[PDB]
Amino acid sequence: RGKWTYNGITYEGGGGSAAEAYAKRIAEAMAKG
Repeated sequence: RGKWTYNGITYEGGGGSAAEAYAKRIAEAMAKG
């Protein structure tokens, strides 16, 4: 909710969670062939 500012770069995608840390990773596991 509202772009943030990390290093003078406006990020997108709602908001950045900390717990999602693992999620972002799982992002791969999710995918499969």
